[PDB]
Amino acid sequence: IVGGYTCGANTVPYQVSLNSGYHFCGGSLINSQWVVSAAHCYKSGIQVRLGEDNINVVEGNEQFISASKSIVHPSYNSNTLNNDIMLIKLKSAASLNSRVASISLPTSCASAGTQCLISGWGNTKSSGTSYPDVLKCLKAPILSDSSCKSAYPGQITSNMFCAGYLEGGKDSCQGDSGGPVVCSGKLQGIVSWGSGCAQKNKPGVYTKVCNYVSWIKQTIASN
Ligand SMILES: NCc1ccc(C(=O)N2C[C@@H](n3cc(C4CC4)nn3)C[C@H]2C(=O)NCC(c2ccccc2)c2ccccc2)cc1
Ligand SMILES: [Ca+2]
Repeated sequence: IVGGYTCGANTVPYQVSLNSGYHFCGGSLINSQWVVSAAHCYKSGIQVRLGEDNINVVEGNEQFISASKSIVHPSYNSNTLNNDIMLIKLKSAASLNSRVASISLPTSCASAGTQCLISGWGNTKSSGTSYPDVLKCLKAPILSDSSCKSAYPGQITSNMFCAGYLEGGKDSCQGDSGGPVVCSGKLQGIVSWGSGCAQKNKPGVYTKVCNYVSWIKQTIASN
């Protein structure tokens, strides 16, 4: 997250860290046994880390649970990033409490202008590289589909939305992908892609979660 703020320990209780020996992606806990992340975060040997603040220090509220199964969306296209969503089933149910909690799925899609919270452990610089140890947060509005398409001609599908600031300076960045975009207590987006970070006219692009609620619910109900 570039131009954000320190969230505060365990204030984003649905945020998880995907670890394969090191943090590589965010995710969102949607029930005691399932996490939503980006399909581009797929890899073997994922350990889901819940209740994290400083990802380099064991602080006392963590739960580390291996993934038993990963399900990438059947229509994910890694060249276009269309349908950039995946489900991860935990080997065991997380113990839910105030600091490790699920996030509700949207019923309804969120409009341009809706304010959201984006969080992650990604790079905090737009030029240069600095990876924080603690969770960073950014409040950002959903942008109109027309401004999103004008920023990225020929690349925004009906399964994507932009959020952020066209003036730049505040955005998600490398290491934040797979993480949550929450609006009014609902998971509306997944950090997906963008052209660099925090650059003018290049806002972040997010997977539109509301389009996947039927697939998420059916997949969990069966797996
Ligand atoms: N400003 C918007 C914006 C927001 C988020 C991103 C972003 O995070 N992004 C952009 C993401 N992404 C993936 C792709 C297509 C190839 C499929 N295009 N864009 C990838 C992630 C990143 O770079 N994360 C660093 C992370 C990694 C995880 C999965 C795949 C690739 C890289 C990594 C790798 C190795 C070690 C540690 C971490 C990029 C831009
Ligand atoms: Ca920790």
